[PDB]
Amino acid sequence: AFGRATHAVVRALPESLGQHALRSAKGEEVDVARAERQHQLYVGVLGSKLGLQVVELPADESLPDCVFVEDVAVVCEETALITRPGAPSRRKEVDMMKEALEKLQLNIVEMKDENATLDGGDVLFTGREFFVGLSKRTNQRGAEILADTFKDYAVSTVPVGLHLKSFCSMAGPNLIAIGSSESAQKALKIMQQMSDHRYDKLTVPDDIAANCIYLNIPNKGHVLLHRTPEEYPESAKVYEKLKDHMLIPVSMSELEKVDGLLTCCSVLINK
Ligand SMILES: */O=C(\[N])[N][C][C][C][C]([N])C([O])=O
Repeated sequence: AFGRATHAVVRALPESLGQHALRSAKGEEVDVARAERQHQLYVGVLGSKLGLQVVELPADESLPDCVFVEDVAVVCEETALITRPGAPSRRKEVDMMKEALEKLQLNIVEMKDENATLDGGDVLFTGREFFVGLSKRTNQRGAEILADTFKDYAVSTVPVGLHLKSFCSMAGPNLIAIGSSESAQKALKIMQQMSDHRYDKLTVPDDIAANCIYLNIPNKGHVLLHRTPEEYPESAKVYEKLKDHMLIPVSMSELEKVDGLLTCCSVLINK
């Protein structure tokens, strides 16, 4: 039953995020207080509103990017792959996630291979298979350690934004939310070519807005957190057509300046 979760692991953002977090382009100053309000609302949604049991990890001032828990672990059924992030300075974020995932009683596999890198952001799990983006953060070797870790599922690579999921994510069972850029469309074509199964697409005009969180929640049904009309009015109009989904608009305008999107800030676990 695709999209079932019971627990979410999140991590508070440090003050140092505003000045020190990595970012692909020069942009507006981060309002850290607003980032913090935004992250608290996102956590309220997962935990309070949807009834996930949320594990809130503490902020660490020396890891400015520690809010982006998605990059440090990939979880599938009862197994957590603790990644080796492509940004060397992010590698230490791994320790606290490992301990949290142990306490959730997952089987833990650690990427230790000094020649392997992988960000969880480069990883798209469709319910049937994995697509893994080969980017500046995720290499071949990292993708192979992922394949060797989740033996029950097919894994395929796609050349890559920062990550594969900078422009796609699952919006439902068999439904790939996808951006409209040359990049997003070239990647999707490769993904579609490499798999026998036929996925449906939800094409949005804003690549960044194709990053959403889908959940299947008992007594709720299909649930989708997506970017707001205020941030991306033309993409929100697309999500609005999902009449069988509970649609929840979530802002991430602040974290967006350091390249974070909706999926970057939780690890969703079914237990
Ligand atoms: O979107 C995901 N999964 N991660 C965003 C990480 C952004 C961060 N500033 C970095 O690693 O550069």
